[PDB]
Amino acid sequence: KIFKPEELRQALMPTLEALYRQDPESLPFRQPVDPQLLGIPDYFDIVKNPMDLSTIKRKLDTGQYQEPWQYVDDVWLMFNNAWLYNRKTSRVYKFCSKLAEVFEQEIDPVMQSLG
Ligand SMILES: CO[C@H]1CC[C@@H](n2c([C@@H]3CCCC(=O)N3c3cc(C(F)(F)F)cc(C(F)(F)F)c3)nc3cc(-c4c(C)noc4C)ccc32)CC1
Repeated sequence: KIFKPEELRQALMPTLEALYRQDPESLPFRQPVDPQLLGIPDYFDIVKNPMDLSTIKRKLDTGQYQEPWQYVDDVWLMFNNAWLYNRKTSRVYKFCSKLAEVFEQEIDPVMQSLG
């Protein structure tokens, strides 16, 4: 099954917008983690494939997903990086869990319609 870029934009970008709309939880995910700004030089020792909302949005805008599961996988890469690097008590970690709950609800009917 071949998916057109605008078909993927129209279907998937609302699920990404739902994540952006989460306040306070989306704020640290709207731009790439910057270990220099944050003073965490070990970040890229632990996270080998960084991901964030702005990168996912650019990939969707530029047709880099051929197939909707590739988009789902990048969203979960974002989540898994945050749960891997951050402490269980940290805001980023708890905010990530909220973003995953929101994403689960938004993506479910969308994937069904893309099938
Ligand atoms: C240019 O915009 C800015 C640049 C950077 C800022 N940034 C902060 C700042 C640093 C100062 C202390 C503080 O408290 N920060 C802070 C913490 C939060 C928290 F989410 F923890 F509540 C929210 C905010 C904000 F966005 F409201 F401003 C700032 N720490 C971050 C952690 C991550 C992260 C992830 C994901 N994975 O691993 C990590 C690590 C990513 C971004 C972060 C967010 C926005």
